[PDB]
Amino acid sequence: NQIDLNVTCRYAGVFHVEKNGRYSISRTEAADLCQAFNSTLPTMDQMKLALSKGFETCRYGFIEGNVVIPRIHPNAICAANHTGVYILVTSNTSHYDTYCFNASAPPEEDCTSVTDLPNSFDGPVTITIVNRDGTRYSKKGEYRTHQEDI
Ligand SMILES: NCCCN1CCc2ccccc2C1
Repeated sequence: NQIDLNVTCRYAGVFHVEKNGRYSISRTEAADLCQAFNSTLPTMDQMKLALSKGFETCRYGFIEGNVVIPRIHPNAICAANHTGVYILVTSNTSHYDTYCFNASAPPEEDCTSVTDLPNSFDGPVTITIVNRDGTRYSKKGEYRTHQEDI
């Protein structure tokens, strides 16, 4: 009963979260996950500012209203060489990664580690925050509030 949450640097408060290293988060679970980080799904404007500060990924994730990939450098296999906040238009499927926005983060690039899930609630899941440098913080808890997600 274990969940790995892979987290990135924050850029103007925005970061990327991947559950168990594969696209596996519903829109409802994404909201709950950011909430556990005392964060919200970013708005498009928040994501655009994060991009301008140096945020890019190669993964689809939820923001408020859309599923996107922020791109700085054109790469053929990441949003098909697009740059900017690339918006997913056509897909059959409902599960992706998520982005989250923490208003308390630093204004620009913050590539320090994440060492807590400050707003998770009581629960039986071993939840592990995994940073890109491999540093880990684990706690027993839960964040999912929708039955269909568990
Ligand atoms: N599915 C591709 C995953 C790529 N990510 C990139 C971001 C990241 C952050 C923390 C731990 C692992 C990882 C691996």
